[PDB]
Amino acid sequence: HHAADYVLYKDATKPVEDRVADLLGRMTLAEKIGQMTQIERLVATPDVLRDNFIGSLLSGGGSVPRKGATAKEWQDMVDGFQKACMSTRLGIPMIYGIDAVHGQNNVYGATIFPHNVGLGATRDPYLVKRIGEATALEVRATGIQYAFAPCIAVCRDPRWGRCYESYSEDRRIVQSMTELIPGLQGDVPKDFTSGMPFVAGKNKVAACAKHFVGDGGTVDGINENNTIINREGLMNIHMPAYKNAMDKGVSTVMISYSSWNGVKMHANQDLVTGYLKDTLKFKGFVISDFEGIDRITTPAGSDYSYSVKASILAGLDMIMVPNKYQQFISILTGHVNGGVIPMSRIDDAVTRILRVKFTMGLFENPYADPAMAEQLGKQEHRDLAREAARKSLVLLKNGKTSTDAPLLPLPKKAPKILVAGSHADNLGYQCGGWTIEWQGDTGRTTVGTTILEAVKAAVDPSTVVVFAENPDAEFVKSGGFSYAIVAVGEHPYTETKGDNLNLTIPEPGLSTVQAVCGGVRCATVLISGRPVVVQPLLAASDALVAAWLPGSEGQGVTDALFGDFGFTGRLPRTWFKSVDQLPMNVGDAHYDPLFRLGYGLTTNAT
Ligand SMILES: CO[C@@H]1O[C@H](CS[C@@H]2O[C@H](CO)[C@@H](O)[C@H](O)[C@H]2O)[C@@H](O)[C@H](O)[C@H]1O
Repeated sequence: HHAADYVLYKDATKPVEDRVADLLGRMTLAEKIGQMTQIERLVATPDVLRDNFIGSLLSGGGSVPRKGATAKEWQDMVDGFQKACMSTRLGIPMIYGIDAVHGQNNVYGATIFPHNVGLGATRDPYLVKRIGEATALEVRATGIQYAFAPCIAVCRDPRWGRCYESYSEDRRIVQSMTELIPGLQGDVPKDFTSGMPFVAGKNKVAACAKHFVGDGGTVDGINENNTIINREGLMNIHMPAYKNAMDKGVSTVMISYSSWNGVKMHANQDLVTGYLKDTLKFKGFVISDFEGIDRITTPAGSDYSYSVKASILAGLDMIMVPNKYQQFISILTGHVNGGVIPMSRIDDAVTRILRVKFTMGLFENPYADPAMAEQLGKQEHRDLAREAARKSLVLLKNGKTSTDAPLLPLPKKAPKILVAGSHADNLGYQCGGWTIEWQGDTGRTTVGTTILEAVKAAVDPSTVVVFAENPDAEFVKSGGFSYAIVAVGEHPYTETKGDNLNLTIPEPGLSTVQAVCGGVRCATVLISGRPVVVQPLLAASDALVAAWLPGSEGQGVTDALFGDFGFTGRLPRTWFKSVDQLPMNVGDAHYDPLFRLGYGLTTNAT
């Protein structure tokens, strides 16, 4: 189609399938294997990217150009890597991925949305689609084109350190919240074929349904462990939302560290190829988890040759190496040169990678848009996060007896009020894991509004607000307080660090609640990734709210405390009476909850 030096795959007007086929047919084996290779920015240089024809880069959790980097800094980093990739013989742009799982959460100044369990509590799939839209904008503000989200794990045991990354123990809720996908990627066209990848263009990102499959079903909630369940249960609980994701054009699927009945997912041809590819008709690319192939073996990494063989034959398309690229590339090249892995399997992997890249517009817009930088932390997106935080809150108690005056909503005008607790003025604690650092952090780690700041911003000018982190009982009783707001709960955690068999909050937390509530009427705000042992906290408190991990916009919490909006959240998980009950999910035969799934008290706006 005209010009003497015309190359079909570089023609934007051509159908994606024709561009993929035209490009594939030109590639060397080294070029093909390079597309299948994703490396950490920590090991990337221009020469590495060029010499090894690398297909993708990622930032893992906390992998940043520097602490406090601006949006432009991120764009410059990503474009530097892109220029190197575009300088190869074939000029195939890399795709850059990141965990933007509650906003663009590694980035300083990014809006931090509530974690998934609180989103589950909202029962509001359109809110979650809007959050996807806003997240895509803030990811593209940093030049990144690919988010490792949503986690559609169905967490069946809150002892799991990733339970907060699951919208619910009820697959139907998880299914509903697959609306994240068209928020991130754009809505699919009317004609769309389920399982095809889709991204609308340069203001959207590729998504990733993760972690396939049964990551939420592991024995005793042990992260990365074995999900012991028959096929019927895997298909009825852990699988459904993947089909919703196909329907919505999810571009990629990331495989789980976990096993299913003792078979590593990263080596499970029947499920990756037989089921996802051949039965759900997924036509995007399948990515490993981080050193996922290494972990096929015990010890991990003890037979990398086998790891490469087993994962690639199972049907994985792109390997998140992410550091030992030369070992990966060499081993895979050897397996193809030896006939162990057929060229058909390489060609399938590369077709799928390229299909996503061309579909998303990455050949047409391989570089960042400077005008998008101001999307980062944009006030409209904070307003959305504040809405989401407020909707996520579940009111568990609002009065010690049935005849007490309800404590919430609180008056904004009172002579003096107390705000207390470890979690009242700690932004990192309110955001939880996957915020700035992999495992989250403590203190003022980003731009946001703590619960204390929110209270000060809400109350009448005549209202004196006193903060005490851990006041003793005498301080409370002598203070002349009208009421207290006391916030306590879990410290930030992620993945195996958060696996927890006792589910009791750290001290001082209960002791602070008891000291405060013993002296003045109190509303307790519980910050957690999951249900935790809560009867002691309830017994002390006039009112108690499960605020989950609400993110950067602490005014969402005060919007409900002070009655600007009513409480509407409902539990998206069972609240257990004791951890000896676990696992215990809605619908089980022996179901004896403290609070059932769907529980939540309400208030009316004042
Ligand atoms: C301890 O090493 C750290 O692990 C984290 C999480 S592992 C894995 O990482 C993927 C890519 O970031 C996620 O999409 C996935 O959900 C995770 O299970 C990794 O992020 C750090 O880069 C690594 O240092």
